[PDB]
Amino acid sequence: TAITKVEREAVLVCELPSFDVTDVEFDLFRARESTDKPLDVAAAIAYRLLLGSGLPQKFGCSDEVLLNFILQCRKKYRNVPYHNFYHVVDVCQTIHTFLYRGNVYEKLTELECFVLLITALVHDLDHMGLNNSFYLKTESPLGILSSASGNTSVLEVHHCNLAVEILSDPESDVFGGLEGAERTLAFRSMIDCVLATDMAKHGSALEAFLASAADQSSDEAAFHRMTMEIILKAGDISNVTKPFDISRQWAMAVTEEFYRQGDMEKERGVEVLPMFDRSKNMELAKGQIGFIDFVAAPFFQKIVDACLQGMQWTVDRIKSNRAQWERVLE
Ligand SMILES: COc1ccc(C(=O)Nc2c(Cl)cncc2Cl)cc1OC1CCCC1
Ligand SMILES: [Mg+2]
Ligand SMILES: [Zn+2]
Repeated sequence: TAITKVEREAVLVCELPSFDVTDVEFDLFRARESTDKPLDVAAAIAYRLLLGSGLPQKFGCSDEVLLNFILQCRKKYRNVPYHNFYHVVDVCQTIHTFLYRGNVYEKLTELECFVLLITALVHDLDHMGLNNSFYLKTESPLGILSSASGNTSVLEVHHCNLAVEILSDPESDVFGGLEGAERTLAFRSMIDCVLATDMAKHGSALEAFLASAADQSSDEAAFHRMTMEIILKAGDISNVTKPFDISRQWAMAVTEEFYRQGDMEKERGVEVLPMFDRSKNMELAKGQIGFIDFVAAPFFQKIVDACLQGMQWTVDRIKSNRAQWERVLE
């Protein structure tokens, strides 16, 4: 279904006064509250980020095709508490800061940077607020296909299907100005990156990045592809790297989405992990401190020390946020 001029214009009128979408302290929550059309403000933010990068122009992507693409993506996000359009616009904004404030763009081609910013916006398409384990536990029809065809990444394959669908329309094909090996690389790297966001692949992903970083000269292509995967993963788990009040609001949203999954599991009589169990009754800080200690702090420290020195602020902020969660526990 084609994007209309009227849908484009409602995005184009958002001027985002008092916001700098390129800054590491940018507050998407404040942006959403700033008007009564937060879906338009979010789309404008994505649009300004992509155009501001100078990348779509270089790869033959018109302003209009870019905006159509952003709006086709937006239509395929659901009204779930966390994995909605605001999460992927956030991931897009965050990756922009890693590339340009954290100087990770130096490690990548311009095309790879363009693909990363585009891929941020597709990477969770039509998320329903249930994780891969739910579909597997319940033998949902919606994930029988995945296991039957040799992959457990039910959601991520689904996101890729839909990204390909959006891009198949010339009106929203942001890769339509590419040809040959470049067009092929855009699609392949986009899909590799989305598939790599499955946290069941987190450990192997991180360890494959660290290996290629320790020896970049031996296989440049591999290092480029792994750097893209790790930066999309970094954007995806970046909530704990933000100013505390922003970080706390993301944590509230993730937790509500998890609890809704847990409630559906109780309805089905299947297993509910404590992290998903509304009845255990919080507290927010305990879950955050745990996620920081066991997942997020070691991830950012390892990728920063290995390679990505310009992203040191992520480690600093994680440390800071952890201390604040400790104070909230009294
Ligand atoms: C804002 O705090 C969190 C942010 C993100 C995630 C998280 O697991 N995100 C994620 C998910 Cl849920 C699925 N695939 C990839 C990723 Cl990165 C998890 C977070 O904390 C959870 C909630 C209680 C402990 C873990
Ligand atoms: Mg995902
Ligand atoms: Zn995501």
